[PDB]
Amino acid sequence: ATLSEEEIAMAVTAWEKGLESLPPLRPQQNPVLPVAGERNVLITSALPYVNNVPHLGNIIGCVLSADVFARYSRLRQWNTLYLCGTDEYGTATETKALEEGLTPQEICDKYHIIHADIYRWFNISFDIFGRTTTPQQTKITQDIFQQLLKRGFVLQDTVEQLRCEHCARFLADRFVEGVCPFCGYEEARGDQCDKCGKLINAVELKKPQCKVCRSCPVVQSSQHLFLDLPKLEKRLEEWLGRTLPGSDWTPNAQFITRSWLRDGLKPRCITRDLKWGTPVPLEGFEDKVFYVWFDATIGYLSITANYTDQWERWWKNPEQVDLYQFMAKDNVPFHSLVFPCSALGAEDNYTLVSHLIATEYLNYEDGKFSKSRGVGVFGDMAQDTGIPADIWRFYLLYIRPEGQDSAFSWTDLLLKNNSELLNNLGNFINRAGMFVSKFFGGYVPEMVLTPDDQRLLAHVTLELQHYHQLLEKVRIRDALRSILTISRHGNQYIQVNEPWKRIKGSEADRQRAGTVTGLAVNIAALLSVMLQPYMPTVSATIQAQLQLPPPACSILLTNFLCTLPAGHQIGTVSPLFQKLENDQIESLRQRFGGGQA
Ligand SMILES: [Zn+2]
Ligand SMILES: [Zn+2]
Repeated sequence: ATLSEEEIAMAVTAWEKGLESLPPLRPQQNPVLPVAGERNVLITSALPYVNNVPHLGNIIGCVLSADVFARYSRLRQWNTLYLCGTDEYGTATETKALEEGLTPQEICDKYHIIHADIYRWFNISFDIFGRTTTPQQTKITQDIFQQLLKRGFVLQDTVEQLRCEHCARFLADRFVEGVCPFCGYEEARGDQCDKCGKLINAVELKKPQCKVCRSCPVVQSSQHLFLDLPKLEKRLEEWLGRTLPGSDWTPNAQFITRSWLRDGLKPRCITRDLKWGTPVPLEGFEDKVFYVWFDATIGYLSITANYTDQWERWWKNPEQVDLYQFMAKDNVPFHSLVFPCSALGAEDNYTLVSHLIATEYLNYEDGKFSKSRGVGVFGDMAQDTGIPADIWRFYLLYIRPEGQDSAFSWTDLLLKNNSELLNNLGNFINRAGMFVSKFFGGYVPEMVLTPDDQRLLAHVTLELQHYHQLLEKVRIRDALRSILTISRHGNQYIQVNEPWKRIKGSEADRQRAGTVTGLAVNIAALLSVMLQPYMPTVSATIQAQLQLPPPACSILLTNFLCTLPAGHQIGTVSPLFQKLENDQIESLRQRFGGGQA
């Protein structure tokens, strides 16, 4: 395409300015804390439930999406804190621990390691990967509760529940049978009678029976606490009306939030009759814990608290901190309604989310991931495929479900690997490094820019600015395509100039070959940095092959610079990517298809 004279002029000028356009990068901090006058970016990924092995769908929607923005944020020299951790409390944990013959603490410890190992293999750059089963979780949850309680946002009511005294617990509708009080059907459930269709309350059943021990449950009244959401609806919508417009909340999250408010919020129970949970500091609640519906989102705070006692500088500092929250759309109500209401009702100057990033679902082939049916790739099986992490990262991010659902496809993975990585991105960077190493003893040639060279340079800068424009608004999927667009321009540039041929010609031809070569390898250097949020290992590999200086590796400016000036010596080059074969892929497809085992 055609650009203005000034656009080209500005691009060339910035490019020639070279390495000292780079600011002397600040030394890393631990713990990372907000700096006044600078941008401070707080990033959370939704806390995965601990006792389920995560699959690719879980990873792309949360930890991997958050990782890309986190890495980009650091390249922009923003003070970045990316945190996550395992969600561990609840009835599900008690049930699963029983099935595995372990204590709740035991099975949680076991599966936390599994999560941590999986995310470590996928190279997720957490600043903290924590847990919700800590004393700080208890302290911070109880504090927020007290603040809400003393401001009249907590209700207390009695609820009639069936209780199996033999099993010593309150029964869910699932585990209750009885006679229908409407038609006399003898096998009615606690939730509904399948004979007459009537939706009932389990407490209304005649001759109720526990499905487990077959004894007779009794109706007992138990005390529960409720969060008074209707009273908080006003201050919540004030905040939303103030922060939603002009934000980068994903459209699906915005619709979901508004749709809940249209129906009107109701008081929600925040207590449960469990043992495994955060204790409630109130009289008569010694055998009750906080419902994970309420305190799971507080986990973000306690995880940060275990990281630094200065955690309030992040989570109680809205004027300084921009919070990004990544999740799948199911988690949206807890992040757009529940915690904001709790925080706003606490009146403790809490940092609320500025940009809620919610994805749609990643499906597997023509259906769902399923552990029970053995369908789909789960996080712990990825390592065993012979396909490295960055390849998984590339494909998942290439098909990241942003506007609509996406589907993992083995055929598509092979096709996009061979076409975009091998025949495009890899083919450019391989040739750029090869030409330097083969024709110039590993030294970057002198670059004498022709008008055509200046055009390409300017095109690269404009696409780079497009890349920034997108990722600034968390347009992950499209920013990856900007990278591939640059390498596409680069391949076209190399192919039309044929430097590997001209190098065998006149001294004029040889100078052209040198210019093309040096310019190409500088584009290769830029790509390595742009690629870092997406494929961190490949990024490091390229930078090692080109011996790109560390300050150039850790910052991405909005202009295309000459990071590899003439005379710079590169290392030893080697093909970046391996092709994927039909035999290899069909074997993997059959393995995770469900037709086996
Ligand atoms: Zn009935
Ligand atoms: Zn029972």
